[PDB]
Amino acid sequence: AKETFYITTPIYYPSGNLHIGHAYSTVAGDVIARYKRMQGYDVRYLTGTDEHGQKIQEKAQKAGKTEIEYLDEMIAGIKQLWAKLEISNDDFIRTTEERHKHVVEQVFERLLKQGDIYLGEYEGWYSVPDETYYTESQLVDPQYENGKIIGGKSPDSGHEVELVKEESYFFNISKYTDRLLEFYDQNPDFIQPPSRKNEMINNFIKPGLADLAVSRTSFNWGVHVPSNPKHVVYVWIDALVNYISALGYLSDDESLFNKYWPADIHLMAKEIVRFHSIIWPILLMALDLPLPKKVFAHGWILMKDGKMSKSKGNVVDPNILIDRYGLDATRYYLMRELPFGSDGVFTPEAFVERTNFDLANDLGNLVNRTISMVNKYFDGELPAYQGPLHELDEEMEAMALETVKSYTESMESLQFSVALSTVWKFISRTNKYIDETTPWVLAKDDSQKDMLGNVMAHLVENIRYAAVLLRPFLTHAPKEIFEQLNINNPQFMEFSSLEQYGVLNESIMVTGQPKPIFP
Ligand SMILES: N=C(NCCCCNC(=N)NC(=N)Nc1ccc(Cl)cc1)NC(=N)Nc1ccc(Cl)cc1
Ligand SMILES: N=C(NCCCCNC(=N)NC(=N)Nc1ccc(Cl)cc1)NC(=N)Nc1ccc(Cl)cc1
Ligand SMILES: Nc1ncnc2c1ncn2[C@@H]1O[C@H](COP(=O)(O)OP(=O)(O)OP(=O)(O)O)[C@@H](O)[C@H]1O
Repeated sequence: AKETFYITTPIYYPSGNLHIGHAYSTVAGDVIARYKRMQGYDVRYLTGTDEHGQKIQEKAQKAGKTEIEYLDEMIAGIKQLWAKLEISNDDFIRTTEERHKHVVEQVFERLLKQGDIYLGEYEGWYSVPDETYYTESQLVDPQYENGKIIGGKSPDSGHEVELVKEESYFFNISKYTDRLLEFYDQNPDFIQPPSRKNEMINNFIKPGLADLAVSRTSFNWGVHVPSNPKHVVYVWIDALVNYISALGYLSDDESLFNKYWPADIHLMAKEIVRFHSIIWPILLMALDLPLPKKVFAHGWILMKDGKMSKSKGNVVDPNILIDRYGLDATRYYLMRELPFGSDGVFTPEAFVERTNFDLANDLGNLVNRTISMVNKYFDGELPAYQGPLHELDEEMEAMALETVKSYTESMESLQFSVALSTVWKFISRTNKYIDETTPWVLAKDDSQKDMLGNVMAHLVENIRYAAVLLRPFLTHAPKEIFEQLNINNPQFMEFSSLEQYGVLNESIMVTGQPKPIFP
């Protein structure tokens, strides 16, 4: 039987339109999902939306709509975007669905019953322009009155903050500290990249985990605490349980949950790694549930000297990139340009360079040159592979095998840009092999027809390798390449067909009417 593999993106907050930042996470998850499917895993890939809170309530009111009206529109547009990116997600979780709300309610009541949660008062300091609450120790220019902080400025914006006090339920998370830290020791690959771990534990665990305010009373757009409905469940419990509620946890059919939980990987950017590495495992401990195997926190797409953000408006719309440059281009750029773990700036120039030089030129010209030569020299009939007949073949065939091996290692460690660059070294090599072998010279001599056929056979096999390896990344080009080469055997499109070079040992009629693979 097939081993399960369960991967998630964060549930995104639809307070504005999604941008290439969000597409980065979602395409990255899709690449992993598609890769794991090709490796023979039974895959489930989840994404969704985080729909509660005062900000959504405010956005809806400003737009003259109810919350659910506003959300249904925003989510329709998000679902359109994923369809347009050809995301292979098996489900889409909305926190407004009853299947989700039921879990949030039951989890909260269970924690109340166990004594994990107790009633108190939340105190904080709100900044309007930051839309952020701060603790008193975070405030700049604290103003004192009889030894007590009665005011200050936000450390981000410098704006005057306002005191907030409201009845709130608190989650005792500190009692799980030793268990959490033991989990980290036993599972060294849990936090990825491991460079994230030190800072996170130094700043957030070392000083002591404060009791966590897990409800609010000052607004009503949220999952209501059944036994105390003036309280709504705040972000921590509401958003985090999506990963299990989507699987029918605590429903009448827990089969998806029993099959796929625990998650093999939660994907996210670095600004929410602490919530998925501290609060999330602790919540799962309170429920006596298995912990996720890995949390990967990638870096940020940057622009205008800062993180791309729908609040700041420093954004690039993925819909515009797809319409202007095509789908493969967009997906390729996202996975290739920014190494998975580091930060990087978006520029239009880097986008066009990356996509024209690598896709249309290196790969596109390779396929065009190859097919046109087969058409010219053999009237479309590609001679069957025989062996490494040319003096360069043994080493190039060895490169094909090493390309696969290296790619695999890069893919397993989630270094997508490296996997891609490795594929492209082989693509570039294959173009060079045309220059080195000069097939047009071989075509003049009738005695050289066998060698010419061998050169053609090696070009197509190299192309086939590249096309297979690109299937997780590019959804259009590999299929197009297979069609134009007229490789119909579905087995020759799978990873296992890359074990031994030279699978095409019957002649094939390539396309008589080739066209550019891109855009
Ligand atoms: N910096 C943060 N501090 C905590 C306050 C968050 C309030 N702002 C939100 N944008 N809330 C939301 N995404 N959701 C939300 C859900 C329910 C309710 Cl009642 C209110 C808000 N959080 C954050 N930026 N995002 C976040 C995302 C996922 C998780 Cl698991 C945790 C935090
Ligand atoms: N960078 C560090 N990495 C984490 C060390 C490995 C965690 N494993 C445990 N088996 N920790 C423990 N039971 N507790 C623990 C407590 C004190 C110390 Cl000296 C070490 C571990 N930590 C650090 N520099 N200080 C630290 C201090 C207090 C706490 Cl609660 C957590 C971390
Ligand atoms: N600039 C970015 N680079 C990489 N990933 C991003 C970026 N922006 C968003 N994401 C993805 O979406 C998740 C949530 O980000 P979020 O929507 O809060 O960013 P935002 O657009 O700045 O929103 P807000 O303006 O409300 O902070 C991240 O954890 C990540 O998976």
